[PDB]
Amino acid sequence: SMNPPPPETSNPNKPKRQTNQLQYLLRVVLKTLWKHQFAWPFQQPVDAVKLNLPDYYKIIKTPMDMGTIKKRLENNYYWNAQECIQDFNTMFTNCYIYNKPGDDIVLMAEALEKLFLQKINELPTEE
Ligand SMILES: CC(=O)Nc1c(F)cc(C(=O)N[C@H]2CC[C@H](O)CC2)cc1O[C@@H](C)c1ccccc1
Repeated sequence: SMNPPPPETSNPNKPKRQTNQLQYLLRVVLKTLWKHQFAWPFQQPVDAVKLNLPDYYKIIKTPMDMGTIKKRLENNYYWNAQECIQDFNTMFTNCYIYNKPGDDIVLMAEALEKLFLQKINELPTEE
């Protein structure tokens, strides 16, 4: 069994900025989800080897996780808030695509996604 390389968190070629919205996505959104009792399965890329999910990276071709998002935000990797919001939405969607309703991992994704939606609802206007 083999894991793919993780998503890119560094790329000098890539245009990037700090925006007040991306600052909010780190200080408020990432921080809120990261500290949650259900955060731990999402704090690093899915280890399909250790979890014995040999089909995971046959089904999930756009993997994403909060470990990757944390590194992208800390490295100021993003151009805009929408790129980062897409990463969160990819993470949740992947969980729902691979797993089935009522699975513990899905209940955990649903709890995190509720908070995500509550926080992004108050994403500030761009400065
Ligand atoms: C980020 C993510 O989603 N990870 C993750 C996953 F993709 C799949 C499974 C998993 O075992 N799915 C099975 C459900 C039942 C089906 O019949 C067969 C597949 C577990 C996962 O997380 C572990 C740490 C976990 C394990 C237990 C509780 C919470 C998290």
